[PDB]
Amino acid sequence: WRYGGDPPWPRVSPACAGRFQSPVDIRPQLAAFSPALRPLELLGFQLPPLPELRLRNNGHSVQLTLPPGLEMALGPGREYRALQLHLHWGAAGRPGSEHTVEGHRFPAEIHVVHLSTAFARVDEALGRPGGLAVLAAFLEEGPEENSAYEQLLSRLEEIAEEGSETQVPGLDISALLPSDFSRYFQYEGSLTTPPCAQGVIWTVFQQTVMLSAKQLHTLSDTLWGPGDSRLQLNFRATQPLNGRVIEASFP
Amino acid sequence: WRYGGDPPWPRVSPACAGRFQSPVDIRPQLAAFSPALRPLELLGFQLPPLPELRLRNNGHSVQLTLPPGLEMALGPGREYRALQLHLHWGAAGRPGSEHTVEGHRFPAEIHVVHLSTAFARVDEALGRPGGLAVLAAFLEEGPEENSAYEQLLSRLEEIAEEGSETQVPGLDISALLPSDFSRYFQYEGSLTTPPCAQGVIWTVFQQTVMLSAKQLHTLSDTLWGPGDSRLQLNFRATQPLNGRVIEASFP
Ligand SMILES: COC(=O)c1cc(S(N)(=O)=O)c(SC2CCCCC2)cc1Cl
Ligand SMILES: COC(=O)c1cc(S(N)(=O)=O)c(SC2CCCCC2)cc1Cl
Ligand SMILES: [Zn+2]
Ligand SMILES: [Zn+2]
Repeated sequence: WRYGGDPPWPRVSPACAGRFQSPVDIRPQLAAFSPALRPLELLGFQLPPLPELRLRNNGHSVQLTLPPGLEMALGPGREYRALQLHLHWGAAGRPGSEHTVEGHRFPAEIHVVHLSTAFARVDEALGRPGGLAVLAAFLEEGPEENSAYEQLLSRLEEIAEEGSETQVPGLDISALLPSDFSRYFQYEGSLTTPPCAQGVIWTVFQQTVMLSAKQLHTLSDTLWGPGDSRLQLNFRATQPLNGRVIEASFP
Repeated sequence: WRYGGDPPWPRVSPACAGRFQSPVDIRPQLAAFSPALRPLELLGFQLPPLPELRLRNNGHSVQLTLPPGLEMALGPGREYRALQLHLHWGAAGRPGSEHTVEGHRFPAEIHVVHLSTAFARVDEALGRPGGLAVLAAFLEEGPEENSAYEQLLSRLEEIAEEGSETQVPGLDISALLPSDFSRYFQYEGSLTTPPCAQGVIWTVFQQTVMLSAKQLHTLSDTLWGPGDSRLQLNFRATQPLNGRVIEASFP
């Protein structure tokens, strides 16, 4: 499968034609305040430099494979383990976040994909309720260089080639996310890539993460994709809520 | 395992010492109002008189096998098929509901047990989040004979003996349930019988169903359990929430 160009995605996976797909346009006015939604809890995210992690240009994103041991709770009894993180970005003067807020697209978005601790394998969790959970944060232009992000953005040149990978030192994975783990939107949707399986819990942080203009440019301008062509605008079109209600952890 | 003795239930099934067990004490003023909680949808529950349904004294409860085609939705895309229903009750002048409200135990309780349609088999769904969903209603004493419950209660005498069973005409299963499908409590817990699997979504109707005194006496007084003892007080003690917030569909 390619971005914005054949193949139909439903030719690749019927699930890409489901009624309850991601990403979505978040309208904070229409979100349901749900006080049951407690602050997210992360254990094991502060990684030592060794062992190193695989950072890959899979020709769709830059993917960082996460080691065993990264535990994430959405709340009492809702336990997950981190598998990987990847990013969605645009191009020079074109934003590329997947989620939008009242129609506004942010420059980029980080996703940390997690597997429910009721499942041994991703293939058993796909399409099952709460089988996968994604933590998503918007990236916005800031005045300072983000030094958490610099550790990965500095390695992109090594993996410019489509299908290329490198080993990078472990780092504080939680430092790539906002500091506010209490304020977020939550909804049930899908993977935004084939196979677009449903039953995914999306948590979208209200607080954004700041990258320098230079970092956003390194993200959007270094990697190559399928087809002597730049890896850019790697986001799926907004999908209708189709009657789903987005919950907010805050009034 | 019998009810009200040994073997301690952990010594039958370590799962019963899980951290997120059922039933629980509902305290409506600590419940979180969650406007995302939509009215329950129950299609296919109005059964014709044939085929007949298996009704069973299994020594723990009376259990009605439900046919295929009873479809239930907790939310958009979040669908279930009914498997069976059974009851929990007390004895002469003693209540036997499983769930309590502010400490109050009701005369009896009906459980309608469903399988998520993301799972082909019950055994795949046990322990998976949202794999099983139970609809629970409290049975309270009313002036009138409940004609929906009379179809089952009139048949208890035929199956009075542990392990005996009978065939009963199709009935409207939805007629055993309260009037307002928009008003309920919901939390995630467990089976209240071994193997005490967690990941069960419990939906407890705010409104109660009314049975006559005669009918409740028939329920608690007709059936024989393990050994030569009466099948009575077939409810599990209430369990700690351990941080779980009970949600409410109504303010
Ligand atoms: C540009 O989009 C992506 O490259 C991408 C985006 C996602 S997402 N946005 O989280 O759905 C996943 S997640 C999924 C892929 C299939 C197997 C489990 C992990 C994997 C990937 Cl590879
Ligand atoms: C007195 O309790 C019961 O008789 C009972 C109570 C339940 S409950 N309250 O729904 O957990 C189930 S459900 C379950 C048991 C075996 C696995 C699938 C269905 C089955 C039964 Cl048989
Ligand atoms: Zn993604
Ligand atoms: Zn039960």
